[PDB]
Amino acid sequence: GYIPEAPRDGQAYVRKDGEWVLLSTFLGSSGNEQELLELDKWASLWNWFNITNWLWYIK
Amino acid sequence: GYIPEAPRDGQAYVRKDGEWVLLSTFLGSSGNEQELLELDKWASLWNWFNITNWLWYIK
Amino acid sequence: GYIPEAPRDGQAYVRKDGEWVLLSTFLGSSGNEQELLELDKWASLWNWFNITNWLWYIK
Repeated sequence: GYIPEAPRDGQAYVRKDGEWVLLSTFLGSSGNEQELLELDKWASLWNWFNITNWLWYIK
Repeated sequence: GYIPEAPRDGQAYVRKDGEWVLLSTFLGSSGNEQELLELDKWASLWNWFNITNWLWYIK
Repeated sequence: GYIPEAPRDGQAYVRKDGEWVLLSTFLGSSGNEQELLELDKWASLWNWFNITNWLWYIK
């Protein structure tokens, strides 16, 4: 059929069940961004533990 | 001016080549969900391999 | 009270501000896909450093 009409608030919406649903809901954000941004956190520690990396190297 | 929407069965589709295309196809689905869910699997072994971590700690 | 129509060139767009916006922008692949595909690279070395894993195992 036809159903052209979506909200305009700068946000993004997808076509689902003849309804506008925030695409972000299909992305899986707010429930998996952890694994996406975790490496950024763990990397910090690993990146700092380099002190033992070089020391042992030039020990 | 306007284009026909897709069916209504709980699924979602995007605007591509004037046709309905499951967004999931754009997310890759299985084509990259592996690296997204791999750490969850490998973490398990690493997490259970802590037995040797504390061992050295408490000797 | 309707949607433009979106272009037809093989690309895809979502419903945003009453305009066609490449969903890919919401997937995340512009100055961050690195952290997404980095593990694939670093894994190579980690996967290769197994030489020391088995060596120490079988001495």
